[PDB]
Amino acid sequence: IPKEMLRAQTNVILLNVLKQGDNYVYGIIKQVKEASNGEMELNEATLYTIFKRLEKDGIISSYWGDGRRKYYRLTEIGHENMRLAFESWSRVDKIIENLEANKKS
Amino acid sequence: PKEMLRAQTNVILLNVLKQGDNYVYGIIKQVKEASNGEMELNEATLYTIFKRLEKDGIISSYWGGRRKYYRLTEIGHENMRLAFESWSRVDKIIENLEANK
Repeated sequence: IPKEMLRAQTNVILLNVLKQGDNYVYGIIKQVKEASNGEMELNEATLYTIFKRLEKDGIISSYWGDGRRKYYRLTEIGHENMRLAFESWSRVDKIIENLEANKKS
Repeated sequence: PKEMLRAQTNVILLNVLKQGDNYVYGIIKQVKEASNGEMELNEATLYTIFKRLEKDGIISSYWGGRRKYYRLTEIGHENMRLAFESWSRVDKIIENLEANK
């Protein structure tokens, strides 16, 4: 329901797609539609809006391939931030378990 | 990263209130203990978040010396369940993505 949370989910998925490898928008949508067994088919226009913010923040970069297609790549700024995230969100999952357990105590 | 820092802080607070109604200093203690001192929330940061959450019906407050108690509303429990599901769905989308690769 929280608008800000769907946008976060869509970023998390995308940054993983690019983590598995460099890709083009069409390839990205197919893979998300495939991996979500069809529930999630992102439209190209919202994607281009999202990748626009990411290059602006240096998380990914762009280039051309080979017909010929435009590919996106995860940079270190991205790889690192994606690592920083997993650790920070690991602490959160742990804080919660410590809460749940102290409730039993 | 602020957008992740405020989000993480919100998830924690709302989980404390799921454990039970509690007052601001009691919430900071629990968070400080559950993080073994890593995350020590300041009183003002809580009041800044609880005002946004109370405006949205996610929590409400009441009085019970005397302390101000915060409670997760039905909307909050509900939204928090809908959320944990929507966030669990992502985990599989990703595994299916990594798995398809």
